[PDB]
Parts: sequence; structure tokens; C-alpha cells
Amino acid sequence: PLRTKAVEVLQRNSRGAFTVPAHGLYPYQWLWDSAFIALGWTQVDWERAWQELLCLFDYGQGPDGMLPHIVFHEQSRDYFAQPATSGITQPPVVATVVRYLYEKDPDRDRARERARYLFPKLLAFHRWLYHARDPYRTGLVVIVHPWESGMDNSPAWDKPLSRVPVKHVNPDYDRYLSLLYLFRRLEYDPREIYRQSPFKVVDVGFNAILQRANRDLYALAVLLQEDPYEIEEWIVRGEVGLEALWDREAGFYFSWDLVAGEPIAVKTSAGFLPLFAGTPHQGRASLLAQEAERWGEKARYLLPSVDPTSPFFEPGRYWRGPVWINVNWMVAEGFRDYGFAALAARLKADALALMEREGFREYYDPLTGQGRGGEGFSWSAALALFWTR
Repeated sequence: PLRTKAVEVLQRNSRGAFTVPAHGLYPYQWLWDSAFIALGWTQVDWERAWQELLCLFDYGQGPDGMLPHIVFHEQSRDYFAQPATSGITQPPVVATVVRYLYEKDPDRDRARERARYLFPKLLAFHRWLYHARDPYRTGLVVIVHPWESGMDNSPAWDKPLSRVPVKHVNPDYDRYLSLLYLFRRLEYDPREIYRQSPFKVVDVGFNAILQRANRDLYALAVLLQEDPYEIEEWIVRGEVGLEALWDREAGFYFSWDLVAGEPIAVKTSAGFLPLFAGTPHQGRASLLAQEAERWGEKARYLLPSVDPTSPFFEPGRYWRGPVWINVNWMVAEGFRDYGFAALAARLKADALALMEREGFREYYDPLTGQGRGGEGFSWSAALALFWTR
């Protein structure tokens, strides 16, 4: 059965206080993955759920507040000296997860201590994001590397990647490396990099996840009687920003290319995420529902990472068509919030169906349902568990 196997995947991937994204990988912890995985652990051990995140912050956060998309522990970690880490970040879904753990932990004493310990660290991460990636206080942050979107080869990044002057067991990169070399040359000065990076994009997914996190960080601040001053500012500006990404003519949310100074006219699953942030009004959400329905007419399993009718659509190629469980989850949550129960139910049904038939894989072919990528993929198992709690 799904749940028992899911728990087996997590234990197997467990390395003390953190969980590796998939089987066969080195003992490295990932920011985005660990957040989703924590939700999974709530169905097994709450202390272990909390430890996943404590480990991420304690061993991965620097004095500037940034949370690296990867912490190179190179070893197992005991429950709550400094390992190496990446120099970039990834989707900040963590605050949304921490709010859940805090509100649902049966042990109230533990919840208060863990939430109070993590709050300032969460504040620091959000602060870094805006100070470093939104210096002009627009309300929107930019990613300087396609990897930061957590959707590596999304077709939306194609053009942007083009201008760049030159995790998986199963065996572009030239340009991904160039950016890192540039960041190195600039000795990672936030001010300089934001100004010089040849790749600067306002990712709709990254920002929607961040706006939802801001909203949840605020709730956490009030419940713990912390000062919400800074969070309030991010929320108000963020509300204006995310909604600006809506393209009336195309009837969809697009990411923006600030280098070119234009919207990236490519419809991907990330464009549905503002539903998760809760910014659109009902009319806009229904246009999104209609679009998701359109996609369902060309794919068997719901929510391909890219419009099935898009010329960039490829059924089994990472983020260029395949179905992802974490995205199905966030989008379903959002549709439910706007009253599209049936659409939300379909997303969950397809997600559970895929994992039941193929097991816990990284992504799935939307036309055949074939599993792809890593095996025993952690947040597919974690979300299977959290999904059916």
C-alpha cells in the first residue's frame, strides 16, 4: 500500500536528521525537497519532521540569511562543524511548511519552542531574498540561475539561457557553469551579481511560492506575537507584483525576462501557482481552471509541466512536459481554495494513481503514465503521505 511504502522510502533515504531527495544519491540535503519531505514525516514522527528543517537551517544558513539550494553534509546528522553549501537558492516553500508543523504538532510545548527557534531564521531568509533579489523594492524577486526555479530545464528559460556567454543517478550545462563562474568572479556580491548576471528572471513559480510563504510567515508572527513589520511590507508589495505577471491576452501568468525586459510567453505549470499564493480574483482563477481543463484534453494525467500543445512539449523530458507530484499538490491546493473542488480532486486522483501504478518517481509521462527520473523520490512519497493524511 502507498503509505507504508512511502514511509519505507523516507526511512531508506533518511540520514539522521535530513533526507536525501532520492535513492542512490550522496548524503546532501536540498532546501526545496526537505520542506516537502518534512510534511511527509508528520505522518511518521513529528520530532523527525521538525529535525528535517532544523538541520536545513542550522547547517545551511549563513550570516546573510540565504538558504542554499543544497547543503553538502557528506554525512548523517544527529538531532539538534559547518558543511559546504551551494551559492544559490531555490523555491522558499519552507515558511508554509513550518506554519503547518507549528499549528498541527500535538505537542504544544515542542511546537512553540521549534517555531520560536525557526521564526527569526525564516525572517532572515525572506529578508535576504528581497534585499538581494529585489533591491528596487518592486515586490518581485529575480532568480539569477535557472536552477533556482527548481524547474531546471523549463522551456520558459530557453531564450534567457541563450544570452548567457559560455541529484540524479542516471547519467546548457556549459551555460549553467558559466553563470556560476561569473558569480565566483564577482565573489558572490549580491549587489554586483544582480547588476551583472546575464540571466535575470522574475519566475512566476518562485514568486508565487514566496508570496504564499510571506502570508504564512505573517500568520506565524501574529500567533507567536513577533513583530510582523517587515513581512507586512513584502505581502503588500508582493500582491501587486504577482498579479502584474498576468497576461490578459494569453489568459495566463508568465515569468518575466528582465534582461530582455519582456514577458516570457511560455505557458508552464508554474503559471498556475499564484492560485497557491491566493492573489487572483475568482474570474482569473476560473480562466486558469478552463486552461487546466484544456490541457486535460490532450494529456491523460493532469498537469503536464508545459502546455501539451506547446511546441516545446516533450512527454518524458524533466520539466518540459512530465507531471510532477509537488506541483500537482500545490496547484490542487490552490484550485480548492478558489472553489474548484472537482479540478482539485482530479489533480489528486491522477497523482495518487501514478504513484500507485509506478511507485514514487521524480516525474511521470502525462500521456502513458510511465514513471521517470530518480527512484524512491522523497517528496513524491512524502506528499503521498501528507496528501492522504
